[PDB]
Amino acid sequence: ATLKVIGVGGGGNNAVNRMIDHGMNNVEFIAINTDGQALNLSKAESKIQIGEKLTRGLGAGANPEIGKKAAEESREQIEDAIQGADMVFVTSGMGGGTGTGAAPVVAKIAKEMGALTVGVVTRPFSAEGRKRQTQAAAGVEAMKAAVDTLIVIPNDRLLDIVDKSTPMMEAFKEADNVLRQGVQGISDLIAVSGEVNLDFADVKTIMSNQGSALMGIGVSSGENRAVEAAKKAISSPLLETSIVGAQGVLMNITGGESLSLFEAQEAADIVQDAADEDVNMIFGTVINPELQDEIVVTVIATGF
Ligand SMILES: Nc1nc2c(ncn2[C@@H]2O[C@H](COP(=O)(O)OP(=O)(O)O)[C@@H](O)[C@H]2O)c(=O)[nH]1
Repeated sequence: ATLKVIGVGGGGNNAVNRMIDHGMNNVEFIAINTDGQALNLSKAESKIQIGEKLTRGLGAGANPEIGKKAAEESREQIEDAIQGADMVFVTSGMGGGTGTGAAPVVAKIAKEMGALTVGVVTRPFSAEGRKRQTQAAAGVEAMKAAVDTLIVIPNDRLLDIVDKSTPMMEAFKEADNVLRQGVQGISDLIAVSGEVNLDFADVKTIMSNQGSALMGIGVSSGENRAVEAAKKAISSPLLETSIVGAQGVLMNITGGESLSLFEAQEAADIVQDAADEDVNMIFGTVINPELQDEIVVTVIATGF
């Protein structure tokens, strides 16, 4: 499948730059912004400046109606950049003028172009104020109506994973990992024919028109490795939507030749027990002999 990651506005384009710097192989990046200064510095191969008639090449100055109109007026350019995608991840920080208004338009276009469309967006820090939060909430609601599945990261959760000295840019990279892991997990599932295979049609069944989503990867080794990996896959502190209530799950377990039936069952039970629900299990298994003693559990959960 052709996977694309589209960053919309400042924070979304930040995430695209950091992900390209980190390294990401078979994924096309697209950078969309009103802010031409920031776009000029993007590392993405595909860049779309939107709304230059509206903003004269600046940002949207905290007005989401300008981000929205900018995206609508560049619809054809956005279609052309998306065309061919089977799956699109639209990432954006909600609460500003460009992302809040343009990201739901971009997502709507991607879904109308036939792409499985996942939004990964932030809510602003409480320190940014109540009206930024209210503006962001309208963006989140518009995003939810425009995507297949939505992952919301409240930026306040970053305050739960730092100490008093953690550089702000290091905290931002942690939030990127939510998107990177989801993209990488799907990429890796598509690329290999598993002993019990999952492919893009399984991703579509779990993610299409399902609302809120969780995506996680956990890795462990040694004793209780499978349970530990499964718990890590479902336990991110940054997510608005936890695993509790999932009624839809794609789960893949990858290990070396030692991967046991028993421990795969243990892993499957961890997900359903934390789900506290009757959940939609599509379960896959991959034997990767180069893994030795490590196990990797990938989880996509929906149905909330
Ligand atoms: N986690 C994270 N949040 C960001 C980042 N940049 C901006 N934000 C958040 O995104 C919101 C909108 O900022 P920005 O994307 O620059 O606005 P826009 O360009 O007008 O869409 C801000 O109010 C912050 O809450 C980033 O790199 N990481």
